[PDB]
Amino acid sequence: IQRYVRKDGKCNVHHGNVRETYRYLTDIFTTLVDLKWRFNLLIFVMVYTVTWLFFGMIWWLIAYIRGDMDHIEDPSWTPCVTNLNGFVSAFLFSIETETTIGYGYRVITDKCPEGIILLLIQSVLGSIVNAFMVGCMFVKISQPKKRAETLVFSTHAVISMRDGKLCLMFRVGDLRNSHIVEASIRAKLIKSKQTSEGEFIPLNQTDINVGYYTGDDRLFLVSPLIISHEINQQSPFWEISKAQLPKEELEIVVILEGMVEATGMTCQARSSYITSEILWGYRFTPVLTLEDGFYEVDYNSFHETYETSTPSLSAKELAELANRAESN
Amino acid sequence: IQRYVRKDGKCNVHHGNVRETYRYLTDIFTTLVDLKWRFNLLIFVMVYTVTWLFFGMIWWLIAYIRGDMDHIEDPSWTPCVTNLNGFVSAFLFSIETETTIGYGYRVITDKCPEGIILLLIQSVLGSIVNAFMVGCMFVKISQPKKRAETLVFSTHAVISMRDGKLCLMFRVGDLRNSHIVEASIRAKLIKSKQTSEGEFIPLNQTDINVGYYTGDDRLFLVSPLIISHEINQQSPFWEISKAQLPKEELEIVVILEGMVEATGMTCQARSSYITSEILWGYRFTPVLTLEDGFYEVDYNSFHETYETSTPSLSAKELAELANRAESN
Amino acid sequence: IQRYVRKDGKCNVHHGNVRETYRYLTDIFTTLVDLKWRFNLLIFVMVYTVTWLFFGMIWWLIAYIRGDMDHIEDPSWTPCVTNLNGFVSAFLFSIETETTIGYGYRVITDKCPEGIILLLIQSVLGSIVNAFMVGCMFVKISQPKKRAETLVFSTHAVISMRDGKLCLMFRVGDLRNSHIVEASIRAKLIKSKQTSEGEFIPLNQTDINVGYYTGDDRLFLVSPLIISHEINQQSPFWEISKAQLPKEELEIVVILEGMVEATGMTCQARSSYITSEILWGYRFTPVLTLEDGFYEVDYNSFHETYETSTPSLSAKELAELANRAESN
Amino acid sequence: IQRYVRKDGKCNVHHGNVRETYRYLTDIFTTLVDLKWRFNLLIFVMVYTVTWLFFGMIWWLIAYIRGDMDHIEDPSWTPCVTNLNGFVSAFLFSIETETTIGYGYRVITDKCPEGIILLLIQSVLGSIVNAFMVGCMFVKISQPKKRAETLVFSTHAVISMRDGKLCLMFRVGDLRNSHIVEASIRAKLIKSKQTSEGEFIPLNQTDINVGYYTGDDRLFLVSPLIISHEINQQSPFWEISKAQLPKEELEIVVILEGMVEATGMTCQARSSYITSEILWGYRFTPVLTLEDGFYEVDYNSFHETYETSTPSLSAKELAELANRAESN
Ligand SMILES: CC(C)CCC[C@@H](C)[C@H]1CC[C@H]2[C@@H]3CC=C4C[C@@H](OC(=O)CCC(=O)O)CC[C@]4(C)[C@H]3CC[C@]12C
Ligand SMILES: CC(C)CCC[C@@H](C)[C@H]1CC[C@H]2[C@@H]3CC=C4C[C@@H](OC(=O)CCC(=O)O)CC[C@]4(C)[C@H]3CC[C@]12C
Ligand SMILES: CC(C)CCC[C@@H](C)[C@H]1CC[C@H]2[C@@H]3CC=C4C[C@@H](OC(=O)CCC(=O)O)CC[C@]4(C)[C@H]3CC[C@]12C
Ligand SMILES: CC(C)CCC[C@@H](C)[C@H]1CC[C@H]2[C@@H]3CC=C4C[C@@H](OC(=O)CCC(=O)O)CC[C@]4(C)[C@H]3CC[C@]12C
Ligand SMILES: [K+]
Ligand SMILES: [K+]
Ligand SMILES: [K+]
Ligand SMILES: [K+]
Ligand SMILES: [K+]
Ligand SMILES: [K+]
Ligand SMILES: [K+]
Ligand SMILES: [K+]
Ligand SMILES: [K+]
Ligand SMILES: [K+]
Ligand SMILES: [K+]
Ligand code: NA
Ligand code: NA
Ligand code: NA
Ligand code: NA
Repeated sequence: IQRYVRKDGKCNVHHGNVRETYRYLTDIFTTLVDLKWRFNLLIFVMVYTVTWLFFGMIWWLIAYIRGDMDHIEDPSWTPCVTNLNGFVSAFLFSIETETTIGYGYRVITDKCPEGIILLLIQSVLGSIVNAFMVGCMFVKISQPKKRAETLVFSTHAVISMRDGKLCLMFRVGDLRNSHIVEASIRAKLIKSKQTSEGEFIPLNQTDINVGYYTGDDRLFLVSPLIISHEINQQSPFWEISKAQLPKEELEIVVILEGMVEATGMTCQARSSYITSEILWGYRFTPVLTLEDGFYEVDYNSFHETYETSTPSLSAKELAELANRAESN
Repeated sequence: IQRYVRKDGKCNVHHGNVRETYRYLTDIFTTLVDLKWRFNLLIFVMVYTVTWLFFGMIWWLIAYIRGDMDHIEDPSWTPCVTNLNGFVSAFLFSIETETTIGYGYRVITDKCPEGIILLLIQSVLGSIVNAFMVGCMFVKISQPKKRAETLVFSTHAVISMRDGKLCLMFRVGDLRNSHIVEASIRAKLIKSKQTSEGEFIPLNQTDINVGYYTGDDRLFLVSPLIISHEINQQSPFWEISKAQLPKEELEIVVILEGMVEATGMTCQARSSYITSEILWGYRFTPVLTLEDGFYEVDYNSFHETYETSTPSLSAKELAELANRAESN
Repeated sequence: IQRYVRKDGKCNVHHGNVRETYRYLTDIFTTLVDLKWRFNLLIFVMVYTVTWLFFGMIWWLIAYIRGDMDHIEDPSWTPCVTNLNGFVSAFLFSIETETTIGYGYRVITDKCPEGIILLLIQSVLGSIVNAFMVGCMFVKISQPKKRAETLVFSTHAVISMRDGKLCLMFRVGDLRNSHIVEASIRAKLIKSKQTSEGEFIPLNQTDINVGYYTGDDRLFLVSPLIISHEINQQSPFWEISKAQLPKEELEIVVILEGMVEATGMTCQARSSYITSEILWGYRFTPVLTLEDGFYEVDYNSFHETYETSTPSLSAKELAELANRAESN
Repeated sequence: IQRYVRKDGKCNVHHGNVRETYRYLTDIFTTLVDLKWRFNLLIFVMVYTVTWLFFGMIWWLIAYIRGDMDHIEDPSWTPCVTNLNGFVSAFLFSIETETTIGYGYRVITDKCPEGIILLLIQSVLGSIVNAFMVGCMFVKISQPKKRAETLVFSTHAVISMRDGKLCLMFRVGDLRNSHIVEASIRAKLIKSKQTSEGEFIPLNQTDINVGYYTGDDRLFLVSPLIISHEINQQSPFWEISKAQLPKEELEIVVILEGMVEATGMTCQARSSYITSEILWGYRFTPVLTLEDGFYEVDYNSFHETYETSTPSLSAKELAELANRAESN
């Protein structure tokens, strides 16, 4: 069914029917960084080609006007530029001058004013377009989101008993020897609902408690961790039976944010579970082993889960039964 | 009337009558980045032109003193620099040397000491001014605040009933396929007040509760969201009637902060509502539709709002009426 | 007296008698950025001068060995490099080759192997030292802390009554048209104390409540603000009389942190008050004026304060008197 | 014994048996930055050498085909490139063209089409590989984690009485004249445990209270500080006797995070204590001295600790004894 979030992070939403599009041209840098590579290269070449052509054109015009083309065959009458007759020669000179190569077969002289004022503008413009092009490139190459490709989440989550408390649990793990600095995790329930006055809301978001009160969510991630949300009176699962579970339609979205270690940027990873991944009455398998002063991880059992024994009642019923017993 | 915040973000304040102005010259980089473009280009050219002129001047002087100008017509007596007689020639040589072009029609020799010690200084100075100029440029081009141009807020907000609770609501939406990482929202009331001892305060700021206690304000922004503040005993709207609303003079300022996804910088967007946008007894229109495994947004109804039925009493009165009823 | 913090931010502490100094050479970049300018320039020149000399030396040796110096006067017998006889010539060639100038009066040939393998190493080394030198420079030029030079604090703070509550107040203001993103403020009391078992502590730090509970400290800074800490049962001023104030010895340190708007870095400003700035029974003067759709700030009255009437008793006494009255 | 964290920060964990390895090739930048230097230099040279060879090859082919090698000895018949006959000549020309040197002994002409379209591609490719190589280098040189080398922690921590409260204390200090902006500290207990249903957990993490509730953990670090966790009913040390301490097996991990001052990146330092560093009944030695308007630190007594008198009972027993006494 429609998930609203794919199992890897991509979201299923189509922004359509926008009127004010000039906004895209106001922050041209972000639109430039968001495009694919096939287009970035195209724009790069086009800009560099247009800038070179325009300045070659200006050079050719400044030459023709001066009248150098009418005295190409003459020892005296020093011209503006040396060995510059054809249209191609000017293009070559412009390329050789802007990229800072300067072979030296065709050189500028000191008896042609306004050549200096053209060279100045060309040199400045070339230095301005270089940083803008190279900065865009670097920015696009070194973005942080790619790190989220190596932050493994877990399979279908589980619901089980723990110290007389019903809990919902899932697993998260890393995949490198570096560190995620200042990591943190949160989780939201998405499920349509209707108010008591008539209003209908397509999709409602509600936070789930994972340790935001006791500061227990700022996790220290080295080995695979198991996150667990306890079911209490404030949780949206306060009244859910083992048989009533498949009859509902909801979704759980989990988000993990942190900072890369090499650079200092922020990265984010997402995941979701719909209804067919909430397995009732199971446990995860241990993955840590101790060998000669080291701890070995398996990663072959990262998703493996086994079965156990668990009551089949809503936590509200569990409380009543307990309370009554205590009283009597 | 005076809003103290324009409907798009600009603030109406004039900082005047400052004495210690040298502070502006202590952090010259920020003042350089804050200026417009028309001036940045001017400064760029002026600096580059002055640096080139000064070094050309030094070259011309070092030459004249040596006495090369007195033996321009002589095969022997190797000079300091080749083909360097006029003042223009030195300027050309300085340009060609600092920007790293080096045509080769005029070259340095190896029988003129102190030429090396001048070339060293020139090369270092040129490399120091290049990074400072290019870094300023890049910094100014790639700033994050421009992203705030594509973060749409909503029109006049609404006040309506919800599950027997009076609530104040407004709407926020995105405009791209990227993500705002670690987003968050807050809101402040601005309204003049007089203490109980005589002191008068021009403008007072007071926070409004939007979910700071339960961690419900760290929103996950994909589709247009509706933010809602519940009116309870702690809210500054505890005693406000439908007829008494237009008789007051206040303002609500809303702020949203986050991190761009491409880079790792922070961006902020603001908005305000004065008194003529607090519409009593209305609702927003749904904007989500489901089509063939995708969710389509409209954005043509983003501002559209319709009317409904709602009591006309202050929440304090609503409580009393309820309490009394329950009792009896 | 010894303040432990100067009125502008500098701290009076001397780190002495360190044994393991090699730590400074482990993070050589921070030590490089922390030095003054006079030394940075020196290191820059020395590195560039040593790198050029070493490679010129290698070139001169590779030439002498080949035996080119023994056939300087010969048309045939193509040498390794052209016009390279003296020691100075090699230095010039190395400079011209590493900085990417390439005049062309002395050129490499294609009949001298190992010249390519030297040019490769030279080109790579030069490109590696260039980014390291230019990056250090840029980093040092564009640091954020300089912004703290334009974040004005206030003069001696005040203590006064407000709605039957004793409060301690001071003032903070900006000095630009930009914005401080995600600003926040905190304050600590520093005062020596002796436990009840014998231990003596030189200087003790204790936080002061300024709005950390209700999220009221995340301020929105446009015009000069007045920060106010209410004196309640949990404040270290619970028992302090008007006459007993000058008899104590304490200090208050205030800290404000935020993010610059142009870049995305973090900046911090500090200030302190000792005992002679806590003025009892005063108020600040308004600074805002309204003129033709704008709000004008004065900044000539930013420090001006006037006098008023206030009881002279500790807040504990104020409570007792009130309680007793209410009872009777 | 196995510590799970070394006394300096390195962690003892071996990630093994991974199946999907292509993930490493999806975020090639992080893998490039994570390697050692010995390999980075190797990759740098290999890339630069391959790029130069390929383009030299293309040049040699474009020349041979044109038929220039068959008319090397002819005054007329202008060729494509000048003085380009052997395979080495093309390599030299490619090097001289891509690195922007341009000696000028061998030059391009204006009667050989497709030379421009080759030069364009070469120039663009060279500018794209330059920023990618130099950016990687700079990124690797200027990383923040190195600062953690100069953030001294303390030796074995202590447990002692303070105002009738049992507390656990340790020490932290800096080592420079700069500042750590927005510092903060946290601490976790690691110790295996078995639930009440059969499940066994290898290593369990549980937060320890250090001031997260009153905002007292956001420390202002100038001189050596002493962090102290009070033992109350909610602490995992609620039932631990002086004799029962060595009989347990646990570990305490301490983490400190902040922002460097020069740049704006985030740094993190870690440390651990196992069981043999929890010394019962001791105190630290003062390290501050006052001299002529300055505060001198010693750093020779940073680890020195002395002995004192303290009861030997669990805090639970201390409470009972007190309660009983009060009652009677
Ligand atoms: C060799 C590099 C350093 C410089 C020159 C490379 C470009 C001239 C080439 C490389 C791949 C080519 C692209 C391959 C992909 C396409 C898609 C192709 O067909 C489509 O656009 C279908 C719709 C779509 O692809 O989105 C149109 C040409 C184009 C843009 C090509 C544009 C020219 C590109 C970018
Ligand atoms: C072509 C580029 C790469 C290099 C050279 C461009 C500059 C020489 C030109 C471009 C626009 C010109 C500016 C256009 C705007 C103005 C405003 C004009 O009148 C005013 O200043 C009125 C008050 C105001 O504009 O704020 C004075 C000249 C000036 C600064 C001009 C300065 C010279 C500028 C920056
Ligand atoms: C012109 C620039 C682009 C390149 C060459 C500049 C340097 C050669 C000059 C500029 C100022 C000179 C410095 C001026 C200050 C001093 C302090 C002077 O006396 C002291 O050191 C006293 C103690 C102290 O200054 O801390 C010693 C020389 C030195 C380092 C000089 C070193 C050489 C410096 C950096
Ligand atoms: C002089 C610089 C600017 C350019 C050329 C330097 C490289 C050619 C040299 C410098 C040190 C050499 C390395 C020294 C270390 C080694 C380890 C050596 O033996 C091993 O690999 C054992 C296992 C291990 O080292 O991890 C293999 C060669 C290699 C990679 C060498 C590769 C070539 C290196 C990087
Ligand atoms: K950052
Ligand atoms: K950053
Ligand atoms: K050249
Ligand atoms: K060059
Ligand atoms: K040349
Ligand atoms: K030449
Ligand atoms: K941050
Ligand atoms: K060049
Ligand atoms: K950069
Ligand atoms: K933060
Ligand atoms: K909190
Ligand atoms: Na890891
Ligand atoms: Na979006
Ligand atoms: Na401001
Ligand atoms: Na310090």
